[PDB]
Order: sequence, then structure tokens, then C-alpha cells
Amino acid sequence: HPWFFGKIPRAKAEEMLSKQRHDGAFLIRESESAPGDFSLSVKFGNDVQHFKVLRDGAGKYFLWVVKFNSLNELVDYHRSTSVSRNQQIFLRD
Ligand SMILES: NC(=O)C[C@H]1NC(=O)C2(CCCCC2)NC(=O)[C@H](CC(=O)O)[C@@H](c2ccc(C(C(=O)O)C(=O)O)cc2)/C=C/C[C@@H](Cc2cccc3ccccc23)CNC1=O
Ligand SMILES: NC(=O)C[C@H]1NC(=O)C2(CCCCC2)NC(=O)[C@H](CC(=O)O)[C@@H](c2ccc(C(C(=O)O)C(=O)O)cc2)/C=C/C[C@@H](Cc2cccc3ccccc23)CNC1=O
Repeated sequence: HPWFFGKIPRAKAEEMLSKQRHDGAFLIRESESAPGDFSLSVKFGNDVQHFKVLRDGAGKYFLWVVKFNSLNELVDYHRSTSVSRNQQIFLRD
């Protein structure tokens, strides 16, 4: 879509997002090294972060595997992330 900028090099992607107002300004581009792969470049305060768009064996896309080592970690995550897939819900007594 409109966030998609195809073969824009990494450098010029950072050049571009660097001249943008707010944090979280982004685009997706083809990976510099990996044929058929995508990179997400995101303006965040003073730098540009680059993420590799991961794929699994079924061909789905993700940035990271969301799993936790404890119940505590799971609870702290979902105090700012919704527990529900279709409703916004957080946290408690
Ligand atoms: N989605 C993610 O990128 C979560 C990851 N990254 C991080 O935590 C980050 C998050 C932003 C703040 C800095 C640290 N980033 C990084 O580690 C890196 C850091 C970087 O910017 O060099 C990130 C990255 C590497 C290279 C590119 C590059 C390309 O595709 O050739 C490009 O510009 O097109 C883009 C991004 C990816 C590493 C891959 C990852 C290892 C890896 C996984 C799967 C496939 C390959 C394939 C080839 C090499 C490495 C990997 C580790 N990094 C992470 O998993
Ligand atoms: N982009 C979205 O937000 C859409 C969905 N995803 C979610 O709600 C999510 C992600 C956002 C945060 C809440 C959990 N994910 C999921 O629901 C899930 C599953 C879940 O329990 O978290 C998502 C999913 C299933 C399977 C894999 C698996 C594989 O594909 O073989 C793998 O590991 O790669 C991965 C993911 C199921 C989708 C079916 C969906 C039901 C469905 C819709 C349309 C067509 C079909 C067709 C067949 C079965 C189900 C559906 C429900 N999930 C969503 O609709």
C-alpha cells in the first residue's frame, strides 16, 4: 500500500524518515540483502529502526513471536495491549 516504497535503499529510507515529524513514521521496503523479503524502517525520536519482516513455515508475517516466560510477564504485557481480538480490554483488582 501507500507505506510501501519498494526498492528505496536503506540509506535513503533513513534520509526520508529522518525528515519527518512524529515517532512511528514508517515505511516497508524490500530487504537489502534478502530476495523476496521485506524491511520495516521506523522513525523513532533520533534514529530509524529497521525490522526484518519475519515469515514462518505457513507463510505468515510477523515481527516477533509474542510468548512469555511467566504469568507476570503475560499480565504486564496485556496492561497496555488488549487481551481481546475484537474489543479493547486491559486490567485490575
Ligand atoms: N523483526 C526483527 O527484526 C526483530 C529483530 N531485531 C531487533 O531487535 C532490531 C530492532 C530495531 C532496533 C535494533 C534491533 N533490529 C535488528 O537486529 C537488525 C539490525 C540492523 O538494522 O542491522 C535488523 C535488520 C537487519 C538488516 C536489515 C536489512 C536487510 O534485510 O538486509 C535491510 O535494511 O534491508 C534490516 C533489518 C534485523 C535483524 C534480524 C534478526 C535475526 C534473523 C531472523 C530471521 C531471518 C534472518 C535472516 C538473515 C539474517 C538475520 C535473520 C534478529 N533481529 C530481530 O529478530
Ligand atoms: N488480522 C487480524 O487481526 C485477523 C485475526 N487474528 C487475530 O485476532 C490474532 C492476531 C492479532 C491478535 C489477536 C490474535 N491471530 C489469530 O487469530 C490466530 C490464532 C490465535 O489463536 O491466536 C490466527 C493464526 C492461526 C494460525 C497460525 C499458524 C498457521 O497459519 O498455520 C502459524 O503459526 O503460522 C497463525 C495465526 C488465526 C486466524 C483466523 C481468523 C478467523 C478467520 C477469518 C477469515 C478466514 C478464516 C478462514 C479459516 C479459518 C479462520 C478464518 C481469526 N483471527 C483473526 O481474524
